[PDB]
Amino acid sequence: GSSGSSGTNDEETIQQQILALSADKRNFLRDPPAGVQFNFDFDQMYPVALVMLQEDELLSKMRFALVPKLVKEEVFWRNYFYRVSLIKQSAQLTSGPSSG
Repeated sequence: GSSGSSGTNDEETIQQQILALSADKRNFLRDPPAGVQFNFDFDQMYPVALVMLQEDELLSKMRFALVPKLVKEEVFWRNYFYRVSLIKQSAQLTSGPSSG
């Protein structure tokens, strides 16, 4: 039984990347600049993050010891996602041909 072809977009990895973040603390502290228009709504992505915790013990066990240890539960959920959205978006952004 061999396996070479996949087909489905690069979504199987998107999750693998979002995991590497949990194993990092510099990300929780690091925050995006102003120029970048990242309209993030905590209260909105507040609960949705709870589901990512249970699944990812590292993301929880850490956040707890890294918050407010590091940043406010809110901010933490802000910087964290920020990087995430970039990973997921890429999947598409990198459609193929580059123009402009």
